[PDB]
Parts: sequence; structure tokens; C-alpha cells
Amino acid sequence: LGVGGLDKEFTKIFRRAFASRIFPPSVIEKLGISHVKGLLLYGPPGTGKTLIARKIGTMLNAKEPKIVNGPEILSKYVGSSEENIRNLFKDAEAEYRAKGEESSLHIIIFDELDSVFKQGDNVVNQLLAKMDGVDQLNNILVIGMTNRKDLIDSALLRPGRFEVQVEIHLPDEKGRLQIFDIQTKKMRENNMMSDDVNLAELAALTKNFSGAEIEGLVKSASSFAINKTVNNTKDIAKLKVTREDFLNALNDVTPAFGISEEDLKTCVEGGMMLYSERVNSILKNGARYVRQVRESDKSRLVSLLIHGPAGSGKTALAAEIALKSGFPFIRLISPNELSGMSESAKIAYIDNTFRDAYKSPLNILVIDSLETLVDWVPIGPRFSNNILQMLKVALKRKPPQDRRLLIMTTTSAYSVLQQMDILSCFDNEIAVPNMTNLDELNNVMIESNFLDDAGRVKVINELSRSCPNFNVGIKKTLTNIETARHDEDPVNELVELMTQSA
Amino acid sequence: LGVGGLDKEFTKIFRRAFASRIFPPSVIEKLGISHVKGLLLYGPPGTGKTLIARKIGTMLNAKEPKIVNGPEILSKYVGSSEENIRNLFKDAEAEYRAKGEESSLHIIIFDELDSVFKQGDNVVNQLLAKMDGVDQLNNILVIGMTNRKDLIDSALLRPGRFEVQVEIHLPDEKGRLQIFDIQTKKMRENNMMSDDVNLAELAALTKNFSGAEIEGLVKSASSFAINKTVNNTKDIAKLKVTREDFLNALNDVTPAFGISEEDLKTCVEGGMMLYSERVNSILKNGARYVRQVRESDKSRLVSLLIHGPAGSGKTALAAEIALKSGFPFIRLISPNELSGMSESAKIAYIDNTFRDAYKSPLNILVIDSLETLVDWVPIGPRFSNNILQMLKVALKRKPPQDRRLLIMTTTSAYSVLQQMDILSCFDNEIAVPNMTNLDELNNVMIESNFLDDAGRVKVINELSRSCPNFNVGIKKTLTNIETARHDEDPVNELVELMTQSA
Ligand SMILES: Nc1ncnc2c1ncn2[C@@H]1O[C@H](COP(=O)(O)OP(=O)(O)OP(=O)(O)O)[C@@H](O)[C@H]1O
Ligand SMILES: Nc1ncnc2c1ncn2[C@@H]1O[C@H](COP(=O)(O)OP(=O)(O)OP(=O)(O)O)[C@@H](O)[C@H]1O
Ligand SMILES: Nc1ncnc2c1ncn2[C@@H]1O[C@H](COP(=O)(O)OP(=O)(O)O)[C@@H](O)[C@H]1O
Ligand SMILES: Nc1ncnc2c1ncn2[C@@H]1O[C@H](COP(=O)(O)OP(=O)(O)O)[C@@H](O)[C@H]1O
Ligand SMILES: [Mg+2]
Ligand SMILES: [Mg+2]
Repeated sequence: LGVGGLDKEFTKIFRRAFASRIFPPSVIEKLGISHVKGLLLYGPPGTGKTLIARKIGTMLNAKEPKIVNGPEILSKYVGSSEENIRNLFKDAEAEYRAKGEESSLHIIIFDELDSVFKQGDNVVNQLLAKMDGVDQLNNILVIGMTNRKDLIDSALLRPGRFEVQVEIHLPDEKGRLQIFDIQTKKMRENNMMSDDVNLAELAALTKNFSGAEIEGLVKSASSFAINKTVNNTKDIAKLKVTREDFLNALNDVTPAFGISEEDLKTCVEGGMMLYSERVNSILKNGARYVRQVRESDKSRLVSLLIHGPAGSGKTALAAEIALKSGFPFIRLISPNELSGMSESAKIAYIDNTFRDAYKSPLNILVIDSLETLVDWVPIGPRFSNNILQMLKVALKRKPPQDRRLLIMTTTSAYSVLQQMDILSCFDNEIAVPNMTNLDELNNVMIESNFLDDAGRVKVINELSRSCPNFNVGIKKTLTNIETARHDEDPVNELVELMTQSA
Repeated sequence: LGVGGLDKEFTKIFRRAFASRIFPPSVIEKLGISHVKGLLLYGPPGTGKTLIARKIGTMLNAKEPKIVNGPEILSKYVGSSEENIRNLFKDAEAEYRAKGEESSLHIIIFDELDSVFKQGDNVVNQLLAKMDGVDQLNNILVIGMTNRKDLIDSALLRPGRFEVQVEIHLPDEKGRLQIFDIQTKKMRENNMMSDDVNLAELAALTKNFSGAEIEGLVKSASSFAINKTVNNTKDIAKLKVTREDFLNALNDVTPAFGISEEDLKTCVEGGMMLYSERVNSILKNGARYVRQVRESDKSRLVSLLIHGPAGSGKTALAAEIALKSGFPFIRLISPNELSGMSESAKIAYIDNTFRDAYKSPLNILVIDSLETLVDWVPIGPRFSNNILQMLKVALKRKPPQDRRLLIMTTTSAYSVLQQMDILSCFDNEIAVPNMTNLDELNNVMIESNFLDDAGRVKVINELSRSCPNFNVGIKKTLTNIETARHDEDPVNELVELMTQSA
């Protein structure tokens, strides 16, 4: 017909909400039952709910369904809003007096239902009157659509009202293959599509898209081929789309439920060099855990705690372990995002991020500098307890319906966490130490191209008896080489800086 | 007549509210008494109150009852609501002036009465005027309905107003047997029901349903048999519902006052293995307490405390004991449900859960992580006292009218509870210890299919002289084997991890 990827949900809606309307009234009256009058559809935006609604009605040959938007009714003036509802059902009322039980079916779609409860009452009560009360109207069927089931009051779900509930999901590979078929049919049937375009490849590149995003991608590719000829010209009849156009268009549409590439890549990495054996061990353990949470069904929530002193490398490690994983979904919470908001806004932001992470097969989250998110200052001490409780609950909840995620977190204030007794949330702890021998300094000098061997040797020979057992980090070590490089006397300057830091 | 299960109740209502209306006016005048003008019915929703109201009306062949809804009147504009109440009684006023004492009876129904008091006064005063004051009308009888008696002000219950009060209950096995007949009459009497459907079985499976759920169950079963023909065809005349349809329909309707199966089963239990004698003792004691509660009338409340270190197994034991009991009603209160709410909302939620527990023959409740529900942080220390007092009162109250329930609660901060002085609530305490011997580790490895015994011997030998006094929980032990399994060198990795944890 038109819909794609939905094959166990088009059977289950049709079995219950619609099957009885086909038969003549005699047999339905014969058994002694009643038609259902409410159906609820829930799932993330852009996934095809309104489509199913409109498309089913063409089989029954009902009237074109009316549509009403929640916030519209809520933003109208009080009296106008009150009168509006009684306007909506007028045609349905008339036809019943006209033809009794043999009237046709009428469909009403109610969108963004949750908005009414998010605080209103008059709309809800008037609406329930028309399908539950003594003024019962036996022609109508009302469809509701929401992204959040938990905000609707339980009173509405009980038998007689919104009796059947269905859930829509993001598509998998076979779904996307069918959606591509549906969207490119009309191009294919008119010899306006090249022969190198292979749809099974695109089905695998577009990893976590919804249907709407696929519409947008096709439109973009068409755009390229149009622009290639304008400046409106002869020989339009030879127009065609090509594989290169799809590959170019893939760089202009970025999906929600994707990878926050720029923040991870640029902000958190400006080098990476293996200067010791501990580093290598840390990156191997990271790979082990990524593999564990992709090939086992008895581990759907792992949490880790990379601790260490300041200037030690922590965050750059977390990022490095994530970018090599290849998961579809990756995000991070850091102080840069929460700047300038009130406390309540912060709670809302964290909660929404976690809810968005429970809608893909695989997920990674990074939490950076746990103590700064809580506003810790030791003169008081002062901190925010509400945020702490939100985080403490979140780090132990398990995603529903055989999904899975991995979490990584970074801190420099281990003792404070020990004091706040939230140290049982973590499954394992990794330690990151500083540099403490001159061999590491030699390695770091070599891989940054500091200067020729003749000078390098002299730096080590002078520090050998200037300061034998220094204790410095990596972040500071790379800001001293960089500044010393620009001096007029590089060896002496570097020696002085190193001695001061140690 | 048309209703079943509610017999006794009837006998009474008819004895008091209506018996006087049958007799001729002369004898009633002759005794020197006056009719009753108010009747209150209360009980859980969907249990059959409005049905009784209508069906009694048909025996006395009075007019069709009028109906009004509380929220409807309360939400309307102030002036319209004030003018509205006077419209409702107009017809009754007219017939009185027409025909005096010999007028027929008028019956008015008022729904969701408590909504008026839950905060209003104008409707209450105007209503009492017509049935108590000087302007009394002697034709009317008013029926009220509420789910909550305790909220109604006492001024209404005194003689002359709402003089008779009655309660409706959820049916027992015999009642459900009757309700199935009343609902399936029209199918049975027209040869559209198979010869294998046995109603005594269905009455026994549907353990805690109300009437509305039974209507829904029949409707769903009809839907199965109907859909099996379409795609609208010939031989509609051979339609028949069958036993398999009922058994499959049983999985689509879930009742309130049922079992929260998914939450108990998936989240809280992902393995169970009897690695020591203490575990067997714990489970045996749980079974003891269960069948105690089922076979005694001198123990209608029992409360338990399970305590021990973090990671020891607690919550899984609790859920494991719940699943094998076989009770109809099971729920749990845990931090996940209360996340994101304000304080007042949390209190309301807890209180409603306890109220819903007091309406079934048998009940179990599970309360998880008592110290996290109160928001304890030891720096202050800071915590919420209101929630603590609510929980402290609730754990001692006994349910009414020969019902019984069992409570289990789990915690990791035994010293804190001792400081807060709420140990007096619990009847007995159970201790869950950690692992402390190598034999237990051997059993766990055998049970989890780690690797062939040849390698298994080596782990125990190496730990026998590396660290013989280790002290770790079961959760950590089951998350270290899992990660070691995926390594390239599984023995050394597991040995190192165990040494670190101890
Ligand atoms: N082997 C390495 N491991 C980690 N970081 C490295 C390595 N080699 C170079 N670097 C660079 O060193 C810097 C380390 O700074 P980074 O922000 O990761 O430290 P940090 O301890 O998280 O800092 P802070 O806690 O003060 O915010 C980064 O620019 C990183 O790219
Ligand atoms: N004999 C057993 N006893 C307890 N848990 C077991 C047993 N065998 C396997 N398990 C598994 O071990 C895990 C125990 O974790 P659980 O959440 O019950 O611990 P907990 O004491 O509640 O932890 P926490 O204090 O961190 O909340 C569960 O996944 C459970 O299925
Ligand atoms: N599963 C799907 N199969 C085919 N087309 C789809 C699908 N999902 C989305 N589309 C396309 O995207 C458009 C927008 O989807 P829409 O029905 O508005 O979803 P929502 O109800 O979430 O807004 C549809 O009109 C259709 O062209
Ligand atoms: N004891 C019963 N026997 C038969 N049918 C019942 C019974 N109780 C409830 N029902 C069915 O449930 C339907 C809904 O009940 P309703 O009249 O709304 O009662 P209430 O709303 O007061 O719970 C009724 O129309 C009736 O068909
Ligand atoms: Mg950092
Ligand atoms: Mg627990």
C-alpha cells in the first residue's frame, strides 16, 4: 500500500480497532458486543504514526479525518476554546440522526495529547463525555498520538476509554531497505535514476535514521543534479541522479540519535602518543569492555570510573576509547553545556538526555568532571543535593527491552566521592598516574619533533642532577616544550621550567 | 434481573430505600413515618454501581434517571454553574404541583461527588436546600457515588441527609461464575459458541478481575474468531468461538490489582545459583513465612528486614521469594518510580499504593533501598523527615475486615536506621553475608560454564597462595568472570581482578 517496515503492528491494529466494522450490523448485534472507540499510538517523532492513521482509513472509505492540535486549543481564549470542542463533532452528530446505526465511520485525530496534562481540565471532560457518558455517540473513533506515555493520567486508559495501546519503533536494516524502495519508486519508473545506484549499500550506510530523514536525503540528492545544469537551458531531458550525488548528500543531513562528532574530536583531542606501558594497558582494557557490551546478553549496563590527579590525561582517554568503538549513538555531559541555566533546567536537561539514550540498540555516554556538575566548594562545604540524587539514581537504572548502553565518568576528587557514599554505583575503577622517570620525557620529546638529538641529550644530562625524581603531568609537559621552542635559548629555558614544575 | 454476585447488598438497599414506595399512600400516612431521600454507594471503580441504580429503577417503572457529573458542573463558568443546578430539578417541581402526593417517583444520580470537597460550596448548599430545608420536595431520591468516603464532610451523613450507606466489593469465584453467564447469554442461545468452552475453568483462571475486565475479555475473544475469516467472504454462517480464543485473549487484557510481572522478573533477577548452605536456609525461611500468612487468622500482618553489605544479593532474594508465592497481588516501591517528582507528589504516590493494597484477600509489597528514598547524605547530614514519618506510620497499620498482607524491605545502612529509631517496626531480621571461602568460588565457576576443568584447577591453586582471605560479593564475582571470559589470557586476568577486589 505505502507503509514500510511495520508488519506486526498493522495486523494488531487491524485485528482490534477495525475488523468489526466490515461486517453487517446484523451479525455484530448477533453476538452481543460493542465497537471500540479509542486507540493510542506512541513512539518517537518522525516515525510514521499519522501516516498509518490516514492510510488505514482509505481501506474503509471513511471521510477524510479531521485533525486538531493540542497547543492550539490551549492557547485560544478561554471562551473560544470552550465553544470550539462542540464545533468539532457537528457533522458526526448530524449524520447519526440522518441514518441511525447504518452511518459511515468517522475518524478524529488528536495530536500532542500530553500537552493538556502538562500543568486544561475542561477539554478533557468534554471530550470524555462524547464517548463514555449518556450522550454516547456510536459513529466516531478517536486516535491519540504522544511521545510520552507516562504523563497521561491512569483514568483515561481504563476500559471504555483508550482501550488499545500500540508502540512504534525506529526501523532496522530491512525497514530502511523498504523505505528506500517506497521513496524512489517514482524516479525509477521514469528512467531518471542511474544504474550504478545500489540500495542495499545505502541501507547499511544510513545507520540510525528515521523515515523523514530518508525523504530529506533523497530531496538533497535531487538538488545536486538540478544545480549541475542551471546557469534555463536546453537538454533537460537527459537529467539523471548518480551515486556520487547520494554520497555528497550524506554530508548535509545529520540525524538525531547520531554521533556528536565535533565536540569529541576537536575539543578533547590535540595529540595522542604512547610514552609508557601503563597507557597501552589502559587502552587494551577499554577495547575489552567495548567488545563485552556487543557480544553478550548477560551484561546490559556497565559503568566505569577513570580517576587520577589533575593534568593526568583522563578525559582524552575516555574520548579515545569512544571514537574507536564504532557504536551508532554517543553523547557527553560536561560543564560547557550546563553554563548559565538555573538548577531546575539542569535537572530537566540530564533527564531528557537519559530518556533519549533508551531508544537505540547500542549507546555510549560520557560524564565529565563529576564534582564540577554538583558545584562543590570546600570552604562550606557547599554543593547541590538534588542534582546528586538524580545522578545517583540514573547510574544504576537498566534500559528496557533488551537494549544496552555503556557509561564512562571522570573525576579528580576521589576522596570527596568517598565522603558522599556514592562509590557503589561503579563496577570498576581505573587509575591514571603522572610521569616520574626521565625515559618518558625522552619519548615525549622524540615524538613531538622538539629538536635534533644533539640538544635532546643535553636536556636529560642537565635534569639528571638538577632534579632526579620529578613528578609532573602530561598536559603541563606539552605546554612547556611548546613555549620553550619559541625561546632564543631553548635548552636552558626548558630546564628552568621543568625544575619549577617538579 | 441482570446483575450477579451482588445479592446481600441488594436485599438491604431494597429493604430501606424503596420498600416504602410500593405500599399505598394511606398506610404510610397511617403509620406516621416519612420516606428516605439519600443513599450513598462506595467501592472501587468498574464494579457495578450505576448498573444497580438503573435496574432498581426499572422495577418501580419510574422515569429514566437523570445523570450529572461533578467535574462537569465544577469546570463550567461560575454564573452558568450557579444557574445550572436549578435547571436539573425543574421536571420534578412541575409534576408535584400537578398531582400532589400521588406523583410518580423521580430519581437523580450524582457521580464523583468527592470532587466537590477536594479543595465548591454553592452547589453543596443549593443541593441540600431541596432535600432538607423548608422548600423540600417529596418526589425525589438522590444517589451519590465515590471511591473515597473519608473525604466527605460529616455534616452530610446525619439523619435527614444521606441516611443509608453501602459498600461494593470485588467478586469472589462464584460471583465471576455468574458474571460469565450474564455476559455470554446471547452467544450461547444462538449456536455461536463451541462445545469445548467450560466456564468453571475460566472462573478459576481470572483470579482478581472486576466486571469490566470480563466484558473486555469476551470482546477480545470474539475479535480473534472474527478476524480469522476476513481477507468480505462466504460462510459467515459457520462462525464459532473456541477455547483457544479465550486462552489467547487472556494475554491481551491485564487487570489492575494484578502482578507487576515484568518489573519483578527482568530487572531484578538475572541468575540464581545455590552456591552455599546459607542461601538454602534463607529461601526455606521465606517459604515458611508465606504459607504462614496463608493459613492463619491470628497473623494478618508480617514485616521483615533483610540487611547486609553492598553487593551481597539482597534484592534478588526478595524478588525470588515473591515470585514463588502465588499470590494474586504483588507490587514494589523502588527509587526508579519516584524519580523526577517533587516531595508532595512522592508522599501522595506512596499513600495511594498502600490504599490499593487494602482491597484484596492476599497482598505482598516490596520496599527497596529505604535509605535512598529518604535522600540521606552524611556530610550534613541531610534527609527529608516527612517521608520518614509517613513510612514509619504505614509499616504498622493493619488492613481492615479480615484481610492480610506481607511486607519485605531491604537496606544497606543498618547503623543509620538504628540512629533514626525505626527498628521497632520490624518483626524479624535476616542477614545476607559475603563470600569468604574458595569452595564457594569453585561452585560459582562450575555453575557459569567458565571453561574446562583443566584450567579451572589453576585459578584456585594460584589464589590459594596469592590471597587466601578474600572478601567479595556475588555481583562483583559475576561481573569479573564475564569480563575475563573475553580476554586473550583468561586465567591471569581473572586472578588479577580477584586480587584487586579483595
Ligand atoms: N598518551 C596520552 N594520553 C593522554 N593525553 C595525551 C597523551 N599524549 C598527549 N595527550 C594530550 O595531553 C592532553 C591532556 O589533557 P586532558 O584535558 O586530557 O587532561 P585532564 O587530566 O582531563 O585535565 P583536567 O582534569 O585538568 O581538566 C590532551 O591534549 C591530550 O590530547
Ligand atoms: N544465589 C544468589 N544470590 C543472589 N544473587 C544471585 C545469586 N546467584 C546469582 N545472583 C545474581 O547476582 C546479582 C545480585 O545483585 P543484586 O542487585 O541482587 O544485589 P544487591 O545486594 O541488591 O546490590 P546493591 O546493594 O548494589 O543494590 C543478580 O543479578 C542475581 O541474579
Ligand atoms: N515507515 C514509513 N514508511 C514510508 N514512509 C514513511 C515512513 N515513515 C515516514 N515516512 C515518510 O515521512 C513522512 C512524514 O512522516 P509522518 O507521518 O509525519 O510521521 P509523524 O506522524 O511521526 O510526524 C510521511 O508522509 C512519509 O512520506
Ligand atoms: N455484576 C455484574 N454483572 C454483569 N455485568 C456487570 C457487573 N458489574 C459490571 N458489569 C458491567 O460493567 C459495565 C460497566 O459498569 P458501570 O455501570 O460503569 O459501573 P461503575 O462505573 O459504577 O463501576 C456495566 O455496563 C456492566 O455491563
Ligand atoms: Mg578533563
Ligand atoms: Mg538492592
